[PDB]
Amino acid sequence: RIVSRDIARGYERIPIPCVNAVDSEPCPSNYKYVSQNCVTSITHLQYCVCIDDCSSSNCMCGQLSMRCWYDKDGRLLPEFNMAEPPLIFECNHACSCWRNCRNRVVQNGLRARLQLYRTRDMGWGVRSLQDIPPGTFVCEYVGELISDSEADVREEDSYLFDLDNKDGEVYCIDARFYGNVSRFINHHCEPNLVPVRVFMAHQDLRFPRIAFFSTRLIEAGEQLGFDYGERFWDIKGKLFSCRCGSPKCRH
Ligand SMILES: COc1cc2nc(NCCCN(C)C)nc(NC3CCN(Cc4ccccc4)CC3)c2cc1OC
Ligand SMILES: Nc1ncnc2c1ncn2[C@@H]1O[C@H](CSCC[C@H](N)C(=O)O)[C@@H](O)[C@H]1O
Ligand SMILES: [Zn+2]
Ligand SMILES: [Zn+2]
Ligand SMILES: [Zn+2]
Ligand SMILES: [Zn+2]
Ligand SMILES: [Zn+2]
Repeated sequence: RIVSRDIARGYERIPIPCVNAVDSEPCPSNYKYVSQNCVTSITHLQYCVCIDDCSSSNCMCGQLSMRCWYDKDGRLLPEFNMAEPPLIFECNHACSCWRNCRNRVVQNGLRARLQLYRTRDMGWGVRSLQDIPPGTFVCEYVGELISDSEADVREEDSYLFDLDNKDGEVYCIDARFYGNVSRFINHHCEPNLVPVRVFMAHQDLRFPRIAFFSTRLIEAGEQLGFDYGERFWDIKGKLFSCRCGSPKCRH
């Protein structure tokens, strides 16, 4: 029937339609679509000095990533260990390389043709309208960046992605009132998307960015999903059962 032409309202390089042929509930509007994080609650050094397309072994940023994992087409190398994702550091404005060097994928926005859609049982969900090759940057988990003690007083918490730093202090990315398409991605015990911490510029290790990548071929039409984790299923895991229906589910 078609609900909305673009839930992003123009904030994405390509629109993101909403379709509901499951019931009569209208597309959501009780939140605000942002494409970049909203921050509610030293030295900017960490650059490279390349003169190439950052395709060499002398790229500091690439080295800070262990190695530049992006191939000529912005995808991860088969070498990438989707099991335990390495922190990725991309080129910024402190670097000497041009705005279009190999080491720049997440900073170039969304490229996938996505679409919000009503699920028969999970409420709202996200899916691809085109084949997405594995190890492809899909979308970032944008939202309001709140503190540890700020989330401790927010009733709704079904849109909280933690940013755990083993240094006592923890932060979160709240997507309830503000966020992007990622706030609709459902949980799956056998995830096709994997969160990868990424650093661009003006952020310390406490505040990385969450960039989702495809962990295998996500065939056109498939429903996107990532592993919410221990944290979530501990507080919600007792309000409902995991309606994933996957032959290996665990909640
Ligand atoms: C990874 O997905 C979740 C992450 C969460 N992270 C925090 N971080 C803050 C914890 C405490 N401070 C120190 C940060 N709190 C949560 N729930 C909170 C549990 C306590 N409630 C108390 C409360 C409930 C209702 C009304 C008023 C207060 C607020 C939400 C979370 C719930 C999640 O799944 C849902
Ligand atoms: N695999 C899964 N099984 C059961 N519920 C899920 C789920 N993935 C997501 N959800 C549901 O969605 C919330 C996560 S936020 C994702 C948005 C949600 N489906 C919506 O329609 O607003 C949780 O509160 C949970 O009830
Ligand atoms: Zn600067
Ligand atoms: Zn470089
Ligand atoms: Zn660089
Ligand atoms: Zn570069
Ligand atoms: Zn499951």
